[PDB]
Amino acid sequence: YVDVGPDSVKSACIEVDIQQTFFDKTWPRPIDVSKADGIIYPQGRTYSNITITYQGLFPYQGDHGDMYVYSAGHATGTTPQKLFVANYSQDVKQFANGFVVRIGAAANSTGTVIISPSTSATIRKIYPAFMLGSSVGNFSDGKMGRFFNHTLVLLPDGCGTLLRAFYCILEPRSGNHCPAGNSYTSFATYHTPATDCSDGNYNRNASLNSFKEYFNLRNCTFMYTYNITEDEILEWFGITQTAQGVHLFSSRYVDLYGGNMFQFATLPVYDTIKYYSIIPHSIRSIQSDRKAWAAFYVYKLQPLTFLLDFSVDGYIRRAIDCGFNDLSQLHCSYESGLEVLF
Ligand SMILES: Nc1nc(=O)c2nc(CNc3ccc(C(=O)N[C@@H](CCC(=O)O)C(=O)O)cc3)cnc2[nH]1
Ligand SMILES: *[C@@H]1O[C@H](CO)[C@@H](O)[C@H](O)[C@H]1NC(C)=O
Ligand SMILES: *[C@@H]1O[C@H](CO)[C@@H](O)[C@H](O)[C@H]1NC(C)=O
Ligand SMILES: *[C@@H]1O[C@H](CO)[C@@H](O)[C@H](O)[C@H]1NC(C)=O
Ligand SMILES: *[C@@H]1O[C@H](CO)[C@@H](O)[C@H](O)[C@H]1NC(C)=O
Ligand SMILES: *[C@@H]1O[C@H](CO)[C@@H](O)[C@H](O)[C@H]1NC(C)=O
Ligand SMILES: *[C@@H]1O[C@H](CO)[C@@H](O)[C@H](O)[C@H]1NC(C)=O
Ligand SMILES: *[C@@H]1O[C@H](CO)[C@@H](O)[C@H](O)[C@H]1NC(C)=O
Ligand SMILES: *[C@@H]1O[C@H](CO)[C@@H](O)[C@H](O)[C@H]1NC(C)=O
Repeated sequence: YVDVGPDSVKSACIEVDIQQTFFDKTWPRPIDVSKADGIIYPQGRTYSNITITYQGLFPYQGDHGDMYVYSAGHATGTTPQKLFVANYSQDVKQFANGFVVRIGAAANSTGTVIISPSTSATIRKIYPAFMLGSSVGNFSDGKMGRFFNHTLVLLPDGCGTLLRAFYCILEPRSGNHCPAGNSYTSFATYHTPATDCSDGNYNRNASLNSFKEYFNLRNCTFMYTYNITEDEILEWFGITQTAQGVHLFSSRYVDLYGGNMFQFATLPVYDTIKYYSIIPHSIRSIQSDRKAWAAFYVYKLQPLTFLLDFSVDGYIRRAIDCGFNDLSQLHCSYESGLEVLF
């Protein structure tokens, strides 16, 4: 097992204010595969200057997915207070074939800082966090969302300049507001920009430290880190699992400006992932310097046959969900003539 640093010495957990109605929004970003939304590139091949049909894992055309948003926490002036989160931890979902994620799509536009609904700001990309595992249950106080045995956690850190991936047993700590203590509402992560995101030295452990206040990590088989540099370019992230382990996908390395998803990591996770949840994050900003953080959208993958159109340089710029309707199915027919198919 790997060392992930000592246990948190913090006596209690930061209090967490759950107010789902403040996170109920109508911000639709449905899958449009004609724009190659949510496309994992064929994993074992490359294609170029050609139109094919291909059996892969894809989201449904038009699927709205599940929207998630992170918010600045409570504050009075320069003093951050309670965290402010949605009810995501108690909403455990089926992993099935995995999923893909639209990240940062609203960045640069104007949005709300959520905690103060009428306060507006320029929207900034924020990365999502996930808890995934084999079996789930309830915390001591009866709340849902506890992952048992070894659990995969994907957690951004360093103010969005790294993604952490680790596989540990999560032992809920017993302090005040912790998942095995009094007055528990939800776990969450946080960072504090005034001390964690100073220009010179970002705190690359701030989010992990916050997580370790809610859970003690035990018998970690791995702790991986992947560097990210700062920009506001939207991205796609995907995850699947085969016998080879858990596969992480991103557009950042290979198709930063186009969105196609390519594998960048394979995690030694061989117990079947059956469940996942979204880990709420709350930013401990001062009241006067709150930001608007772009919602991300999660879409489940399904075994589907897609038409895939590859540009000359080899990237997918157009797709069709063959099974979406009869007209779409004709595009994927080698006899119809609506497309020139290989
Ligand atoms: N903090 C924060 N995060 C955000 O992501 C955010 N996003 C918005 C804006 N979100 C959206 C998203 C989609 C549409 C939109 O134009 N949707 C179409 C329908 C698209 C379809 O269903 O095909 C529409 O006409 O409403 C508008 C605003 C505003 N404040 C925010 N604030
Ligand atoms: C910070 O994170 C790294 C990478 O996971 C870990 O090795 C280290 O022990 C952590 N430091 C502390 C003080 O927890
Ligand atoms: C790509 O295919 C088109 C359509 O057949 C053709 O006109 C074009 O010359 C091809 N480009 C290259 C670089 O092969
Ligand atoms: C979270 O969602 C569950 C399921 O709908 C519900 O029973 C629970 O009361 C919710 N908690 C909060 C704080 O909204
Ligand atoms: C966990 O809590 C939910 C909500 O009350 C309940 O329906 C479910 O039966 C509980 N599971 C166990 C194993 O007690
Ligand atoms: C987690 O694993 C241990 C040992 O492998 C087992 O005793 C325990 O029952 C497991 N968790 C649950 C909720 O069963
Ligand atoms: C961690 O592993 C050791 C040896 O495999 C085992 O004795 C111990 O019980 C494990 N810890 C937990 C919390 O299961
Ligand atoms: C990742 O970032 C850290 C901190 O800036 C740096 O020390 C390390 O060399 C970087 N790794 C890569 C592969 O760029
Ligand atoms: C936001 O603006 C930057 C700089 O102009 C650009 O690189 C990025 O693609 C934009 N992001 C979105 C989601 O429009």
